[PDB]
Amino acid sequence: DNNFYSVEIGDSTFTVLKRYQNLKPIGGIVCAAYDAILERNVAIKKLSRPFQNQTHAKRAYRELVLMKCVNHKNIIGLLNVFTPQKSLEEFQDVYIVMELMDANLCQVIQMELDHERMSYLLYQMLCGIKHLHSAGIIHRDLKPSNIVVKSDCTLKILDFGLARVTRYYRAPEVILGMGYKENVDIWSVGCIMGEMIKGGVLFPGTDHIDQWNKVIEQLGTPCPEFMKKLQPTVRTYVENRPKYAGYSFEKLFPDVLFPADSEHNKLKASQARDLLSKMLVIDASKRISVDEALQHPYINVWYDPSEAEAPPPKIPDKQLDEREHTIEEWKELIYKEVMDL
Ligand SMILES: Cc1cc(NC(=O)c2cccc(NC(=O)CCCN(C)C)c2)ccc1Nc1nccc(-c2cccnc2)n1
Repeated sequence: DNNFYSVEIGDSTFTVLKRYQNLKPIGGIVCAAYDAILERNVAIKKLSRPFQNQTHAKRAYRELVLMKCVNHKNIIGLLNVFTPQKSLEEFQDVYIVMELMDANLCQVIQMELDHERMSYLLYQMLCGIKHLHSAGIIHRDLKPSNIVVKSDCTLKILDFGLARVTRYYRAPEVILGMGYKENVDIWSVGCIMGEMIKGGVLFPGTDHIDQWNKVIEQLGTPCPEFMKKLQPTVRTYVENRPKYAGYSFEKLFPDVLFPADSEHNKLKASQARDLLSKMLVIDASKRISVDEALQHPYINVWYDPSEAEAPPPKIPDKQLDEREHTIEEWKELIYKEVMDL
């Protein structure tokens, strides 16, 4: 109706409330817009027919519910949700309006970051992860493309991760289809931290096979104890791989990558390499926890003991049960969530 207008963005038609002006593409398809009612710049993400299949529906429903009930400084905040369509029968598209950030982490990694900026970004990432974990959300797919930053280096996680290709940041547990726990997300933090330091992707696998080879080449063949945690067919392949010693963390992250002009910087190089050695651990049973990572002397300098801890998200009733639905049930669930019914 007259409340909405249409603008062409890439291959997509954006039909948005008239409050949202001067849509520009960034990086669903996502636009920056000026919200004339808030008088602030916003991001608008279009979900096209999210109910059309159960996989898209589950992810879209979960994203709507979680972005609404989650309220944390390091998780992207919901401003608005709308559909241009007037009824359940005509319902097609969902628009999620969120806080506009300046860049994704991929852009920030290409800058010549010091210990101050790196440790501050990693502290915020770990804070965001700790909050998701407290809500029973284990992400499993954290990467530079789903973390955003403002020019003052404030950081926010964009989405809530996997149900239940760029695979550079996926933990061995994810790569090899293993059991996982909360510290699956520590691997991603380690990959990003290492990349910030080295200026290149740590494990740049071209496919699933190459991804595993890049990890074991750098870090070494994992212990026999780890091999017993694999599915039989996966265990055979992994054990059949050539043996690798890997490299010491001093050889993975040499001193020349860090400033060495003071005791402070010499200490920060040591602390950075120590935390890396504890996060980039193939065997999750020997890998640092998020709590331990936050308490690490590289990271804990950013902890303010006066800051009120955000309580766990109150996910209404159990509308995030892990139950499957028909396409028609998903459509009505998503529509109700958009309309507030
Ligand atoms: C304004 C803005 C700009 C961008 N810029 C880019 O995407 C960009 C620009 C240049 C180069 C690149 N390179 C790469 O990534 C390549 C990295 C390769 N390595 C992994 C090896 C990315 C990102 C987000 C925002 N702001 C914003 N705010 C709120 C929500 C959302 C949003 C976004 C996406 C989804 N949902 C919400 N975005």
